[PDB]
Amino acid sequence: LTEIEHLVQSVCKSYRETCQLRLEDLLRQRSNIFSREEVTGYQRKSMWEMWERCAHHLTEAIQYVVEFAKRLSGFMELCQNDQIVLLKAGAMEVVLVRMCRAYNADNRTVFFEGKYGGMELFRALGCSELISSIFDFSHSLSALHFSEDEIALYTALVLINAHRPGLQEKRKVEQLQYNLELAFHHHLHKTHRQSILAKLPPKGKLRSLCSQHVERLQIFQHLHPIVVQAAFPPLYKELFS
Ligand SMILES: O=C(O)c1ccc(/N=C/c2c(-c3c(Cl)cccc3C(F)(F)F)noc2-c2cc[nH]c2)cc1
Ligand SMILES: CC(C)CCC[C@@H](C)[C@H]1CC[C@H]2[C@@H]3CC=C4C[C@@H](O)CC[C@]4(C)[C@H]3CC[C@]12C
Repeated sequence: LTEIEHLVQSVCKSYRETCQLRLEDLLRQRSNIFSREEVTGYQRKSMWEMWERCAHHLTEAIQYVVEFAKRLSGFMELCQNDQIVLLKAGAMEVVLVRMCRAYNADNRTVFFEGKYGGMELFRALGCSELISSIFDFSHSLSALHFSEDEIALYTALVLINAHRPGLQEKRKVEQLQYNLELAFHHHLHKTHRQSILAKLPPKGKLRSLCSQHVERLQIFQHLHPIVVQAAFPPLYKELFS
């Protein structure tokens, strides 16, 4: 079988082994919705407690994306500088895409600490506009009904982007990007799903939402810093130190 068919299978496998939550569990858990009393309990928590809970959930989600990246064929053969450039620019963009699997467009809820709740759950953070933008982005993606394999291949391409400023081996990243682009396009053709290509987000949209999100995380980290065991210490030290 072709190099390309093996690449499709290796990306989909890496995604399945690092997807964090199973699509089947997320879909079954949709009727499990926070009560009005439970929502008020979250809204009454301090900004610093809600920050600690959200920062830790986001850090864990990032570490699943680092492991995904480390299993992509060719990623570990890039020099360490380029691994960090791609993960710094891309890992949180991948988390914001992965969110659509945990999002219910019928009631605008996300899976958070065991149940589905609306953006009002997060009232204590004082970030309603940013959180509203994140919910709207997931709402956009949800209308594609991405397959597990589509989201594996799309998120691989979010990370493997030869236009990220600061790459030292831009040609080696182009070669991996071209192969992943061919794998995605090959797979959409094979499954009669080329129709999603015209519906994917404007590329600057993900970058611009993500830059606002990370800027806000960096401000909270500065006021009330959390600490975690780095999966990728060189990357951690770039973001945290
Ligand atoms: O090695 C590891 O395990 C590891 C774990 C997490 C890392 N960064 C996470 C963050 C955060 C963030 C979060 Cl999630 C919570 C609190 C504070 C921050 C802060 F802003 F301070 F960085 N924000 O953006 C990213 C990011 C990562 C890649 N691109 C953007 C980096 C390495
Ligand atoms: C701006 C900062 C301070 C607050 C952000 C609040 C909201 C939007 C955050 C807090 C915790 C986050 C979740 C943490 C973990 C996961 C699992 C991952 O597989 C998909 C994304 C998902 C489901 C995140 C979606 C966004 C999320 C719900």
